[PDB]
Amino acid sequence: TKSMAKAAGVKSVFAVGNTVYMTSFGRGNDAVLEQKIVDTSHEPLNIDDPAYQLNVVTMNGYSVTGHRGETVSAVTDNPLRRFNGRKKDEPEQSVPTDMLCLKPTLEKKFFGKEFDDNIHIQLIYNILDIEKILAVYSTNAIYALNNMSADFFMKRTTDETFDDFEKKKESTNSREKADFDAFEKFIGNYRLAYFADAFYVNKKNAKNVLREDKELYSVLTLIGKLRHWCVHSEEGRAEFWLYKLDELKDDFKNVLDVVYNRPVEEINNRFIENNKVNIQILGSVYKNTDIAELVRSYYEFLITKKYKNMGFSIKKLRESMLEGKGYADKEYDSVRNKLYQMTDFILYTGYINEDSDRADDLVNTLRSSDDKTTVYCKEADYLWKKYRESIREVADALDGDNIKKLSKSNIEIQEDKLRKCFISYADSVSEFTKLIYLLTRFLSGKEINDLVTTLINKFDNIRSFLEIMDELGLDRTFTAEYSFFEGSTKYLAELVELNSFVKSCSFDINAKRTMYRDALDILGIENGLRNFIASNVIDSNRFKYLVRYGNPKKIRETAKCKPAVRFVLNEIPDAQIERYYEACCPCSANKRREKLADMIAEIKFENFSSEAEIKRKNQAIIRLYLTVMYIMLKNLVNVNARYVIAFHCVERDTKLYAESGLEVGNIEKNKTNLTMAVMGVKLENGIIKTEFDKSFAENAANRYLRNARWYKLILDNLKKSERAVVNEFRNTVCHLNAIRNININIKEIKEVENYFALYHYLIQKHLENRFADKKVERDTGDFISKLEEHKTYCKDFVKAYCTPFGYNLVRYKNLTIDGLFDKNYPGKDDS
RNA sequence: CACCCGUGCAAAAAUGCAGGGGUCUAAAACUGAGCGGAUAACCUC
RNA sequence: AUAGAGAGGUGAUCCG
Ligand SMILES: [Mg+2]
Repeated sequence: TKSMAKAAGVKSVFAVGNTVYMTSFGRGNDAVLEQKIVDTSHEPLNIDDPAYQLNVVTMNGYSVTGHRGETVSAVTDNPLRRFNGRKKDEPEQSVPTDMLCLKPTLEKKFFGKEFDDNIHIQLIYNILDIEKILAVYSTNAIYALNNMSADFFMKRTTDETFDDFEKKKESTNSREKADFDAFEKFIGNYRLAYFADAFYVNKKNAKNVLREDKELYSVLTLIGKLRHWCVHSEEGRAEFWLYKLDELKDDFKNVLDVVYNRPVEEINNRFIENNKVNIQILGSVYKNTDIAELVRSYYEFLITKKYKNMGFSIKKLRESMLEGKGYADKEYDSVRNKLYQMTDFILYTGYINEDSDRADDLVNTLRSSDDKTTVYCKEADYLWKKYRESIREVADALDGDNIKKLSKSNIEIQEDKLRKCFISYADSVSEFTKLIYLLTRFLSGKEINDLVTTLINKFDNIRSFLEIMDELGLDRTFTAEYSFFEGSTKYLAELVELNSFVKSCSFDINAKRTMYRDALDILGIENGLRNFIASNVIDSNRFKYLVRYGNPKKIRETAKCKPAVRFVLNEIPDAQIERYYEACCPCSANKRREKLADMIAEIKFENFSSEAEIKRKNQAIIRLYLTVMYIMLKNLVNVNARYVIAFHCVERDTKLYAESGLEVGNIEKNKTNLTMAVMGVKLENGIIKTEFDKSFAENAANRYLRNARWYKLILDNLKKSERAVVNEFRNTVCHLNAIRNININIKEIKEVENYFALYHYLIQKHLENRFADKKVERDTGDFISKLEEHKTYCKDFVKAYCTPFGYNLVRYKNLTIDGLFDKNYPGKDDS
């Protein structure tokens, strides 16, 4: 269940020295200081509108009741008593540390000094989360540019201007000429038609053509170094690269500007023309406000998407206040779409113009409160009794073409302003945001939303912590290398602006004559009907993902692996399966899937042979085959993203512990060194000769491995691991070779229980293929033998090569025990 | 059906009841996840 | 000269 303390409004419980501070929820993510406690003595800080009050205060707990929404009573634990409770021989009361014991080093890196409080560590961890998510969504981008090859993108740095790169053409060193020849080969690929916004430009003659060679190199280099910086841990001045993007060479800035300006120029030029009808009608019904200001407000409402960020579902509000009314009838379907939207502005302006005060009641009652529906019903009730006359007037203002059309050929505009208050061009947006947009040209669909939303959340959290620290009187002055975060408010605004217009995709150019072959190969076809299948397969949203992150001919072969297809169809609900079968073949639920899996695997041209039903049949078959293939590839890529997180964390924590004084060894040649440094064990003659003892458990470097049980399990697993196996596992995960060779690695599978099993079977088979020609250790040989015998992923083998993540117990258990892996498909623990 | 911590009852190294964790994990809370199911709309093939 | 289908924007709709 949700935390009762958060229901009462206790946002956070900070600790500063011998004092503990409690905060409440303000507007949005802002925080308001409420109470301060000094050893059972308390003095409230917010008096104008308290969110909660303390009833009984003891050294080991604080009791609250809350005043807003449901009066829910709750108890909060004193942060100063953490790790200092009963059975600990009554230790002193002190400020807590993070589980990795990296709080002193992390604070000394981002700030100049150690701090006696726990506010700064949360800001540092949010920055770490930003880097973590950038690693995931950057390693996927380079994979897209690697896939089209059917190396260069590694070790590509931003201190090499294209004026220098061209000199490499006649260079006598073969290792450099091969690097240049890789670039020459890359730009001639027809698959560069995909990711159009990053490599193609529009010009009059008008048609789309490739950019110049200079601009293409800048895009590849910028994305290339983003991966290298966000996966490796650079040494020297290069480690602050993302936070010092103002120092880039002129070529990289110009390409970023040109890429960023295209959508902002498209949208901002059509605003008046595309929305003229709505503006005039809204100004007719809202004539009390000046037209010049009023049209500016509508820019905030729709173009900037401000009306959806208010903290509650305005969609639900409108749905609940338009209950059972005649103007919403289907007989006005030609108006209903606009009637809702013009009602939405009437809704949005209310909580800003006049009734801004009482939006707090709605945003707080919902939080303190499933039974949350009646809150919407009550709130929607007042909405009608006030806005009935207003929205009914709009309901007839839109009536008839006499206004829905006369609003266009009137051709009257204010036209007086100099195009101000719009979305900013490239000259005003910071370089950090412009690099995010370039990264999003290569991701697809939900990934864009995930990345942008996560970035917005983390930056907002950083801003809230900074404001709290300003209120408390603490020092926040970042080090000179990290001045990037001082203006976090500015970077938040640009990302919120970006989320409004980012297209979540990049539409391909009008050169689909080349995509004909790929679209035919994805079905294994290779007259007249062929062009129809090509036209339908292309422009299907699920085909865009398949041809970017996969190879068309390889995808068809994996459709022949029956268990992989059968598992995907089981995830589709029973109602949907019935719909497909009704269209695909004009019975038992289980048997319906079996017949469907037979047809999707053996799809041929002959299967595609009045005419209306046959046209509809082929549309269903294409939609089904692409849907199944999209689901399997998406899940495998997302699972592989979980391990790039783990390896990024390993390579970051290695350097973090290096500064703390713990000897770690060279992480490159053996990736299990970090977990050996934490447990205080050292390799000797290639094996761990130190047996288990309770003394080593107590002297562990971090709190995770002070668990007596889990030290033994990890130590037992390290003995079974091998250096080469872990290195090849690292190489496979970061370059996504497990998905690149889905053609071979999935051939002999027997049963797929979840996407965890399917993913780890692909990696283990790849490891078998890689080491079949070389000597292996006895444990690896036993694991390979078990894999061959059972034809399913060996559970013990997973615990072997996932050992470099052992220093973080939670991450180790999540990435080695099935069921604890995915939060959407929970399962029982197996340890 | 993950990890850590506090508290109370039972126990010699541990069990249970009840809580907290933006400082545990992709993981604090407020717009139930939408990843499936298509309609009139301006414009495109 | 005329007739296809997916796109920024909203109803539909099932899921725990
Ligand atoms: Mg966190």
